[PDB]
Amino acid sequence: MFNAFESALAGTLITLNIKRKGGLGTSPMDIFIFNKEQQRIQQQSKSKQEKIRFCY
Amino acid sequence: IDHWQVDYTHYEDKIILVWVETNSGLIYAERVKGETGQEFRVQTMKWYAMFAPKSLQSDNGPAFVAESTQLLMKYLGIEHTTGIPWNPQSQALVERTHQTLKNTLEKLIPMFNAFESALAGTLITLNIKRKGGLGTSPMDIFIFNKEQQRIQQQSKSKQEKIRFCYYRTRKRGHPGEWQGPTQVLWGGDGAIVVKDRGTDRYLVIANKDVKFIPPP
Amino acid sequence: WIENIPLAEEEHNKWHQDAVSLHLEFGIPRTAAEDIVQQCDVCQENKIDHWQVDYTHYEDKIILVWVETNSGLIYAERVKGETGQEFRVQTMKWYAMFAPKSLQSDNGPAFVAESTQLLMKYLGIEHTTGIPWNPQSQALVERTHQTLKNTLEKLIPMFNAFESALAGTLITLNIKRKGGLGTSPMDIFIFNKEQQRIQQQSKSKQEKIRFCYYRTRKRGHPGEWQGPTQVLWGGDGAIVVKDRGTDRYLVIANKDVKFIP
Amino acid sequence: ENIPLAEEEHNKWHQDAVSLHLEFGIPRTAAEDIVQQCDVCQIDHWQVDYTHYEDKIILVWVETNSGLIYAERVKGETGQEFRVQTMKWYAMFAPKSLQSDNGPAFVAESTQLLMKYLGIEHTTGIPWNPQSQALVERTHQTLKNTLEKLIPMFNAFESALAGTLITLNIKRKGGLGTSPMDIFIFNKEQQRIQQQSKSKQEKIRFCYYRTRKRGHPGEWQGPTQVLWGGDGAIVVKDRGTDRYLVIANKDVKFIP
Amino acid sequence: IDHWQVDYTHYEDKIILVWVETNSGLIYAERVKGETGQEFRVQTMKWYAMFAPKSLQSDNGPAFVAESTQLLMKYLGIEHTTGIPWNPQSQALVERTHQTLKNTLEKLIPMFNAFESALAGTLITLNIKRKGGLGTSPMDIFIFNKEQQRIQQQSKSKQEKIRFCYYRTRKRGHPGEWQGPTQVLWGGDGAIVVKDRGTDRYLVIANKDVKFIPPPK
Amino acid sequence: YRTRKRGHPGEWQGPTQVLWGGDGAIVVKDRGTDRYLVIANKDVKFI
DNA sequence: GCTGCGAGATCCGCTCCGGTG
DNA sequence: CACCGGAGCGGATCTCGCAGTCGACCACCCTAATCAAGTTT
DNA sequence: AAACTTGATTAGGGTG
DNA sequence: GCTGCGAGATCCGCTCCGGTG
Repeated sequence: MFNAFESALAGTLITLNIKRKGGLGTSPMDIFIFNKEQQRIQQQSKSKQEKIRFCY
Repeated sequence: IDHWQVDYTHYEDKIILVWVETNSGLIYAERVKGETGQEFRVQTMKWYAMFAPKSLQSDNGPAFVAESTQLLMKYLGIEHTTGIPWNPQSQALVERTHQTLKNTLEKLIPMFNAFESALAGTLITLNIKRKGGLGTSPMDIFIFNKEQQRIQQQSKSKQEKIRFCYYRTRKRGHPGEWQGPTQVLWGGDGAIVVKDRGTDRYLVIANKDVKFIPPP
Repeated sequence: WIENIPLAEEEHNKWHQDAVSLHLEFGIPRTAAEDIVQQCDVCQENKIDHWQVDYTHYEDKIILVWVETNSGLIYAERVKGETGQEFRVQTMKWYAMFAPKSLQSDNGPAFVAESTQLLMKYLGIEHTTGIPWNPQSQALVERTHQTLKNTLEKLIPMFNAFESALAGTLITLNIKRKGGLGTSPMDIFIFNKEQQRIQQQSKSKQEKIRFCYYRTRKRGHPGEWQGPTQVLWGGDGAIVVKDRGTDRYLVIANKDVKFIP
Repeated sequence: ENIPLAEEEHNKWHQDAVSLHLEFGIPRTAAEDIVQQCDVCQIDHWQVDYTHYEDKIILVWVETNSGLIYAERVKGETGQEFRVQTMKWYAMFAPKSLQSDNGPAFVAESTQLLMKYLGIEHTTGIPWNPQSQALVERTHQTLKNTLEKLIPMFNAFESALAGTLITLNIKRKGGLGTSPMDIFIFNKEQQRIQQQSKSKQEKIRFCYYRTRKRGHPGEWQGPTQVLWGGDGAIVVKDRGTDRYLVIANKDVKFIP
Repeated sequence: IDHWQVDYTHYEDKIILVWVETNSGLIYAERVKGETGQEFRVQTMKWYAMFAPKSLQSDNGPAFVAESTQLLMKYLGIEHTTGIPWNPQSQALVERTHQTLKNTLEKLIPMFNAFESALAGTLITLNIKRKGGLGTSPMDIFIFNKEQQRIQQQSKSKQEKIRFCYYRTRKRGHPGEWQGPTQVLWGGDGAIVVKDRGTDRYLVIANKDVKFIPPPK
Repeated sequence: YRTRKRGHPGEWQGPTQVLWGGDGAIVVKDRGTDRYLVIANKDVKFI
């Protein structure tokens, strides 16, 4: 479909990093990027204020 | 936090609109030509630009209970409580804040050509140079509180998600085929928690075997 | 944040950012970061609470526009004239609102008026008058005034009082207006000051200079004492010091320090 | 839905679709649709330039909004090289839209066609917008300045290129410790979410609508368009108020 | 304990390698042919035979800071601390050690044929015959310190319960927050013993700024 | 035992009880303040 | 008119017997 | 007297061999030995 | 008369 | 100082809707 093997490489790349979507109909790209949002330090660091108890 | 109170005060024939924060005790003041509604509309616009109020107390005086004042507190979106201020916890701080206000005005005003420079001086002394407890000043308390608000906000916004991975836990031996979807109860370093649906059983799950997901 | 600091200069000598990005990433005190930039020749080879104030005429109303150089946070108030003394009043009140460290401005009269400079001294501010040469700040400030007059032009019909609508643009731009993940320049500033506080309670011991002798360990084997050098950032159980050899901040546990009183 | 309440606010104060998204947590394509539709004020959106550094033709990409960037070193500014470049460029992203200028490889028909194969907005024209153009210039100047720092540190040029890229994309930060990458990731989050939640579902539909007075159903009103169909609700402009409204689907009659 | 300090000293063209125990005040010394690393390695092998060092101070001199001297300290598993001598706590002891030493040498060296005999004499006077307090010698203080460092003393402590505590710190009387919780390191009277997590420092806490934490039930 | 001020030695103090030994330093009561202290092993003389 | 099954080592569950407050 | 632990047996699970029997070639990274030229005693 | 020392360039072994 | 899960065809366990003695 392409002039370029490597544009076709782009095409495969595109598709499976995106266009392949499954389960809930989501790419990997969804999940990476989502998790980068969930990999955030600040909300992640903000939670320190919440109480600790110990326990036995 | 960001709960304030207004009172008009007269320091030597100069009307001074006295904004008083209830928790931090950080104060604001500006010289006033008259106690009319419209002038207070300008002052609480500028003030709402400088301070980011949630909420307010005051007396029932005309400017506050004035219609377009109230409408403007809604248009700016503040909770405005007019009424006979009844609260000793507030009115003690309001009263002493006025007392120390005219106290330190009477200190600094000789030192300054303009009086607004002087009252600005008093704002500096109380907001900033005044230090108590372990040595924090009011503006430090206030800035800390404003920050604490947004801390609550972001912390919520990550609480809101409730993500679910797929995992591979136990079942006979070694590593099984993928499992779940079950939500992230808790994040670890290199692991998390889940529930095991079949056994209803929470599990300590190393991220070696965890795939992370939006439930939707 | 002893550990972060050497590591942060180490990142910077590599990657050459703002002192900002290091402060924010590495969670250090920022003025160490600013020191790294000043101690990074490269970012000195290529070049908080710092402001610039420019009078601006909108509709024959002199508007004294303070522009914070980092956050993009801004103040302004209608001023009667460009007089020195009225500006002295405005910077006294405004210095009561903010905690400005430093300032830029042009050579216009009120700024170069002598008692204004004596007053910026009286409050302990670094005031720099000069033809502002920096596109970093001047793009921000030019853009600031364009957006200012444009948004005034939006808001002033909605309010009787032009002062109320001036407060309007202050509201929309410093509060309502945001960026990125929700950054209003106000909240940026609030962060800057709150993070200035916690260093600031460390700063009281820092402003007084200490020197120390210091050493490091190899497989735990302590090397000889090194220094005398300044005690750069006091930590809990340690400090920071610079290696005179590598030109690098370094953590030294208090056991491996002798403070020089 | 926050989207019509945000609209109620923008009709008052008239902020940036940036700050409407940010304030209200609405979509930015929603927020952009507001600012486009608000007569007072009347993403995935980029720009390219070629440029030479040390006789190295280097493709550029600069996002218009997060500001975040991509580039690649290039042999020549010709169409086909670029065509593969934008294949991959597209491939690293989910680009909606673009600006560029009228240059040949940009305006090139197979390349433009190729946008249409991608189904994407291409705009060539003398780029007029100082919003963009300053940022573009800052990018080039900052960038080659950062090369001038970094490239001696590298065996490879394009390694060093990756270095400058990292600096600007990532290691540099602004705001709260926001590199443009932080920004972009956040943008794509709620934008892909609104996009998936809204765009593919249904388009160009009208309805009759009512509002409840103490729960008492109003008359059936409109016909007007369904602007954003929600989960259990929609978004509609009441024509008289010039204001958008959340309407529950039970108070909707969808006009086929 | 077993924290020692060395300084070479010349007494009448005789190098004397003077070991100084930083607590008991006990010493070892010997006439030395040279300040060389190698001779010192031999001296500290003999001395590690006559004593059981954990740890050491000395100056930065060539013998000490020498590589194989350091490797010898580690070969014996001793903590070797080299430095610009900066302490008046121990350098008081070492200063009056060498002053008193040369004093006593100057007393005894006529009384014996050999300077090694008389030097040993000085060691006898100052380690053994020198007595203080209730009449304890510094050598007695050393043996006592060594005798009390026993791991059967570790055993009893291992047998015991531990209880835990929150704690806070007063600044100008302004109490800090409750912290930790932490072990009670030791029960005191009106206080206890704990460590700071943050500064990694043994601290005393007044029992009011202690909250004794309840055990399980 | 004895204490430091800017590193500079105080005089020897006590005798006071040997109460809790730690690693590198111990516990005594300050009889002066009726409060316990901690003293580097090099800063102690046991009896 | 032709088609993948069995051997090796783990892992969990069920049954019988014994110990604990 | 119910719950838990130890030893033995049964059911379930993951990987690989029988498909003949195994070895050359290209390219990159890491480790090691010798000639021409230059020093001394 | 003897020795001792250094820069490049080829022989083996482990990964695609 | 490290670990076989993933793409590709088939099929049973269920529900929602329609027809009718």
